[PDB]
Amino acid sequence: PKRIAVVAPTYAGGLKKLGANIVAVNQQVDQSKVLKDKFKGVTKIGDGDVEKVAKEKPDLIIVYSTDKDIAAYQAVAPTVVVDYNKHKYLEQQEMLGKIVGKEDKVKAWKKDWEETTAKDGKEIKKAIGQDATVSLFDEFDKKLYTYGDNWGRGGEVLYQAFGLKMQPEQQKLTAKAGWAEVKQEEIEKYAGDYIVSTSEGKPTPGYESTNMWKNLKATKEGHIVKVDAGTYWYNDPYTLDFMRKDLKEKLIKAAK
Ligand SMILES: [Zn+2]
Ligand SMILES: [Zn+2]
Ligand SMILES: [Zn+2]
Ligand SMILES: [Zn+2]
Ligand SMILES: [Zn+2]
Ligand SMILES: [Zn+2]
Ligand SMILES: [Zn+2]
Ligand SMILES: [Zn+2]
Ligand SMILES: [Zn+2]
Ligand SMILES: [Zn+2]
Ligand SMILES: [Zn+2]
Ligand SMILES: [Zn+2]
Ligand SMILES: [Zn+2]
Ligand SMILES: [Zn+2]
Repeated sequence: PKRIAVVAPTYAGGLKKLGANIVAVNQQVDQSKVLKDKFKGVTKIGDGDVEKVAKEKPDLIIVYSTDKDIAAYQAVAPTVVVDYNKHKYLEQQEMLGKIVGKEDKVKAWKKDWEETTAKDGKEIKKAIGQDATVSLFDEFDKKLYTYGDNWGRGGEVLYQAFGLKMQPEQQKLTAKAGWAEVKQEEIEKYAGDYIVSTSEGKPTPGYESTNMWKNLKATKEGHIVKVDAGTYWYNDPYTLDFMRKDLKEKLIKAAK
């Protein structure tokens, strides 16, 4: 029952899934309608909350490689420092399987996940077309963002699992960093056949009100797929299975 403090929110759902003794978890899991329920009764910390982490007495601390309080956590407990960029969503769960020694439980999760989504992918393409493209549009702080195949927002399900085709210019732009800000008037340039927009529940965003948005072919064909932003930030086994179910139905229904 080794006590883990998960400061980096990327790896919270993957450890919970494997049954880790998470005694502390990043506050930001509360934004996910999948993960909030999984972590009720678990202490919420934010960045800088070293004593909040310390007080729950962790045997292990998990932080990002860009976390500034690493030396502070090193004084509290053994700190596993994780470079996000180093592993993709499946390899990332393999790593968490090592942390808790459930490496064989992950190999079975991976196999079933890959089987189901590949088979899902053949089905999705049957409705929308083999080379039908999907775009990612995400607003935060009134800025517009798009992503590669491994930066949340459904990308790892859409492009890796399902094998759907990524919008040609979105792929070029995000090939470098995995993410990129989009000029609200170059939005037509990155729009694809289908659009995943993280504006579910959100008041009609600035980019969903422009006349260029109303004139996109995806909008015209009713191919806008709206999803909750906070829920779609993640790429954990809990989130993955939800997005799998959610994206499949919303895309197929969009296909008339
Ligand atoms: Zn806090
Ligand atoms: Zn202990
Ligand atoms: Zn951190
Ligand atoms: Zn790693
Ligand atoms: Zn790196
Ligand atoms: Zn592997
Ligand atoms: Zn192992
Ligand atoms: Zn089926
Ligand atoms: Zn083709
Ligand atoms: Zn906003
Ligand atoms: Zn601001
Ligand atoms: Zn890819
Ligand atoms: Zn079309
Ligand atoms: Zn939703």
